[PDB]
Parts: sequence; structure tokens; C-alpha cells
Amino acid sequence: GEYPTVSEIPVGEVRLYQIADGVWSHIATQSFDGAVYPSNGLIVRDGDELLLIDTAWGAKNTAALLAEIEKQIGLPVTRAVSTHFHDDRVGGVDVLRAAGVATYASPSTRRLAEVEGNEIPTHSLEGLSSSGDAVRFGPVELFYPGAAHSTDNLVVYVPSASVLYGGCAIHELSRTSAGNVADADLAEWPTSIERIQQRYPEAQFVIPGHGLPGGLDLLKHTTNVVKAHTNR
Ligand SMILES: [Cl-]
Ligand SMILES: [Zn+2]
Ligand SMILES: [Zn+2]
Ligand SMILES: [Zn+2]
Repeated sequence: GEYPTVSEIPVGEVRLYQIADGVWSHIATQSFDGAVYPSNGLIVRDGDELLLIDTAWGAKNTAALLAEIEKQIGLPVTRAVSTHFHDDRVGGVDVLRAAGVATYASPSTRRLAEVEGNEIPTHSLEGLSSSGDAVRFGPVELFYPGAAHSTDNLVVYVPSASVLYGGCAIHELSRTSAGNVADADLAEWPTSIERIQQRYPEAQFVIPGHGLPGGLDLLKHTTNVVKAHTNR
């Protein structure tokens, strides 16, 4: 009840929100490009362990995230997947690594993180090189839909809970602009969203990279906003 918003989270703190049985989002905030933004990740129960999707945008936040997970859930985080190479997704990987978490990303994400100067997940995910590729990874499916917010961006589906985590490829309804498009492929982004729509029509909950969860309408919303941005 009441998903937390940016005014409810001081930078440095992390909230968890149970989305469904064995699926939570984590929500943190950060100062960026002259504003304060919220950021979501995902936590998925993996037997008696946890699979983490994305850091909490930095070392300080990610430390808070690990503490909050122990406090509220009390199962160990054994694996983490970063869904693209920007700092809101890999920033805090070293904190995860030091805590004994195995960190993963596609080869493309690892390479781009290195070029950018960001933290580099240790493990490489295989089978996600080409638009339309999917692989099972523990209790989720990882899907590379094609370039969108970034050329490497992955989305994550939790089949047991019908939860689709879009990361920064999916915008919340409140957002009217396409966000930070410095590394985006605006031309491909609607096509990549269509691949997601066609693959996961059964999604009940859709979690954007930043802001409020909704339903599958978030996909249409994203292509609306992305097209409007492209057009000026
Ligand atoms: Cl490259
Ligand atoms: Zn990004
Ligand atoms: Zn983002
Ligand atoms: Zn809309």
C-alpha cells in the first residue's frame, strides 16, 4: 500500500515494497543532473536465497539496501544482475562483491561499464547478444528486447508472480519526457517495447526503472513518450 515516492526517501535510505509473494522492489534516491530522482530495483526469492536485480544507485545506497534486506526479509543475497551499464544499475557492485554476492551482467553491459568508467559485474551472462534473446536465470527470465534507453538494456520477468521489471527501458506514467537519452536509441526503442509486449502479454505488474509500478499500459505509455520526444 502506497508505493514510496521521491519525497518519502532521503538520499541514503532504501525502502522495500512487496509486489507479490516472493517479489519485492527496492527504492532509493539520488541527486542527478540537478534534481532528485527515485530508482527501483527488484528482489526475487530464490529458494532460501535471494536474487537481486540492480544496485540501489551507488555504494552508500547499496550498503543500505543489503542492511534493509536482512532486516526485512532475512535471506542472503547470493546473485545480482545489472540491467544496463549506467551507475544507477552497477553503482554499488563493489559493495555487493565485498558482501559475497555474485554479480552478473551481459558481455555488452560489462564492456560498456568499463568504457564509461563504471563498476563492472564479475560474471558474464550468456545467451543475451541479439534482439529477442531470452534466458532463464534462477527464478526470472532475462530478455534483451533490443536497444532502447541503452543499447544493452535487459528486462526481467518473474513468471511465478507475473511481474515484469522494465528497468530504464520502461517509463512510469508520471513521466512526460523520455528521461536521460544520451545513450538511447530513440529510433529502435518503440520496436523494442513491441518485442516486450509480444513476449509478456501476461504481465500483471510492470515496474519502471524509476517511479510508480503499474500494469501493462506502462508499455504503451513508454512508446507514447518516446515518440513524442523523438518528434521534439
Ligand atoms: Cl563498445
Ligand atoms: Zn540508464
Ligand atoms: Zn535509469
Ligand atoms: Zn501515458
